[PDB]
Amino acid sequence: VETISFSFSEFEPGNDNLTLQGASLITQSGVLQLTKINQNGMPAWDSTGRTLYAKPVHIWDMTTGTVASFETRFSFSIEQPYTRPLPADGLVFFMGPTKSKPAQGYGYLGIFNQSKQDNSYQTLGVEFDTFSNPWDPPQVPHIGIDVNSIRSIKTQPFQLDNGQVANVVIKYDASSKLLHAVLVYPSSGAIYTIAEIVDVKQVLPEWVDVGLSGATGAQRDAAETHDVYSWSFQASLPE
Amino acid sequence: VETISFSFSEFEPGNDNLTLQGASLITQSGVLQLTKINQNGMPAWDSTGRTLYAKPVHIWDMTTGTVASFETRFSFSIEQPYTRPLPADGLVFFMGPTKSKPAQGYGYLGIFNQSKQDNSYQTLGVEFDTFSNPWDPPQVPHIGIDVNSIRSIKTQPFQLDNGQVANVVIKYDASSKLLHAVLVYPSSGAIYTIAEIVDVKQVLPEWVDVGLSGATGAQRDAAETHDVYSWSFQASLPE
Ligand SMILES: OC[C@H]1O[C@@H](O[C@H]2[C@H](O)[C@@H](O)[C@H](O)O[C@@H]2CO)[C@H](O)[C@@H](O)[C@H]1O
Ligand SMILES: OC[C@H]1O[C@@H](O[C@H]2[C@H](O)[C@@H](O)[C@H](O)O[C@@H]2CO)[C@H](O)[C@@H](O)[C@H]1O
Ligand SMILES: [Ca+2]
Ligand SMILES: [Ca+2]
Ligand SMILES: [Mn+2]
Ligand SMILES: [Mn+2]
Repeated sequence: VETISFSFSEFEPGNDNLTLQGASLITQSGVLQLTKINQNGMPAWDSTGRTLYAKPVHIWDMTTGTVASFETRFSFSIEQPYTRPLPADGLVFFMGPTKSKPAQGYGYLGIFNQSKQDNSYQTLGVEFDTFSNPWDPPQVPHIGIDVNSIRSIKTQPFQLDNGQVANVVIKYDASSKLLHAVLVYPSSGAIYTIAEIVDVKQVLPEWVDVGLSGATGAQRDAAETHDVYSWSFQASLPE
Repeated sequence: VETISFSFSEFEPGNDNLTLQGASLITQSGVLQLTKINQNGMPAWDSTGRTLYAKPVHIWDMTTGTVASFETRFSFSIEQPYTRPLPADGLVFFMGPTKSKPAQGYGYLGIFNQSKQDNSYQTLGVEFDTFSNPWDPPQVPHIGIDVNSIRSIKTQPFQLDNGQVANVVIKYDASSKLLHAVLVYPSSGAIYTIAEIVDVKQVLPEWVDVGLSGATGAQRDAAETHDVYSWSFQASLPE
C-alpha cells in the first residue's frame, strides 16, 4: 500500500517541500498568499499564483488497475474590498500531470487554457469561483467540480463571509468513485456540501502533482485576496 | 414538481406537526428529548423514543420512474455521564414505510428487529452509533449508512465532544444516487464526511414517513442523552 501524506499547520518561508509558481508567496507570518497584495495592502488585479507539493503522488496503477483514495483539508480566506468592478476570479485545489507550469489566469484559474472539455488536460479540480464567466452558472461564489474543463460538471452556490476563514474537506473514495467536498465557515456556522461520481482512471495520469492555484481579474481592480493558512493531504494506493 | 418542506428552529410543546412515539418528549425550553431523562436529571437506560413528521413524503413515483432529491439538517447533543458501563446506544435519521411504530430498541435503535439485511424493512437510515455491537466496527462513536439493515454499508468514526452541539447535513442527489452526510462540531471545529451510492428505488416505498429515533442501553446506566434542537427537511420530486 503506498501512502503519501503531508500537513502544513502554517507555511514556513524558504521550505523546500513546496514549489511556488507565478505570484505565489509565503509571508513571514506563515500564510500562503496565492495572488499578489500591493504595497498599500490591497489585492492586485491580473495576478496568478500556484503552489504544488514537491513530490508526485501515485494515484492509480495501470498494471493492477488499483486507484488511490485520498483526502485533503485546507483553510483559506477571500477579502473583496471594492464594490465595483466585480471581484474575480477564485482559487482551485487541483491534480494534473507532473511538472506542470501555470496555464491561463483569470477565469481559467491558472489551470486551463480555454473553455473546452479536452481530455489532454488530464486535470481534476475543485474550484471556489467568485466571478461568473459565460460558462458559469449565474450565481457566484460557487464550489464547482472540474473534470478536464473549467465548465464544471456540478456546481453548489455558497455565500462568502468576507475575509473570514473557510475550512474545506475534499475526500475521494476509490471504491465508490465518489468525490465529496465540504466547505464550512466557523464564523457563521454555514455548511455547504457537493458530491459527484468521478472515475479518476478516465481523467488523470498514474502520477500527478497536487496543488492550489488562484487568480485575480482581467480589468483594473477586479481583484480579491486568496490566502491559505494550512493544507494537509493523504493518499493511499492499495498496492 | 411536488415539494415538501419544514423547518423547526426550536420545538413547540403540543404542536401537531410531529408524531411523538415511545419516550420522546418536547420540553418547555423547546428541545426534543428523544430518550428519557429522570427526575434527578440523568438519562434513563432502557428507553426508546422517536419523532416522525406528520405528513408522508413522496420520494419516487413508479409510473414515471422519477425519484426525489432531498436534504435534511439537524442539531443534537449527546452527554455521557458515567465512565462505566459503556454508554449506549445512539440516534438515527430514518425514512421508511408510512404509519410505522417503534421496532426494537437498544442497538437496533428503534427501527430494526434483528441484524439481518431484509428487504421487507424498506428503511434507509443515517446513524450516530455510540455502542459497538457484534455487527459494528470496533470504533465508536461512528456515523453509519444503513440500508435495510443495522449492519451499515459504510461507517465513519468520529470523536464525541461530550454535551456539545453537533450540526448534521444529509443530502441525496437523485441523479447521481449519492447520499452524502456531514457532521460538524462548532466547538472544536471538527468536520467528518461520509458518502455512498444508494438507489432509493431499490429500498424505499413510493411514500415514506421521515423521522429521528434514539435509544439507550440494555443494562443499568448504559445511557446518554439524545437531545435535538432544530430539524429542517426539503424534498423535490421532478413530477
Ligand atoms: O472583470 C474581471 C473579469 O474580466 C474578464 O475579461 C474581460 C475584461 O475584464 C474586459 O475588460 C475585456 O474587455 O474583455 C474580457 C472578456 O470577458 C475575464 O475573462 C474574467 O475571468 C474576469 O477576470
Ligand atoms: O450494555 C449496553 C448494551 O447492552 C447489550 O445487551 C446486553 C446486556 O447489556 C447484557 O446485560 C445482557 O446480558 O446481554 C445483552 C446481549 O448483548 C445491547 O444489545 C446493546 O445494544 C447495548 O444496549
Ligand atoms: Ca468563473
Ligand atoms: Ca451499535
Ligand atoms: Mn465556475
Ligand atoms: Mn453501527
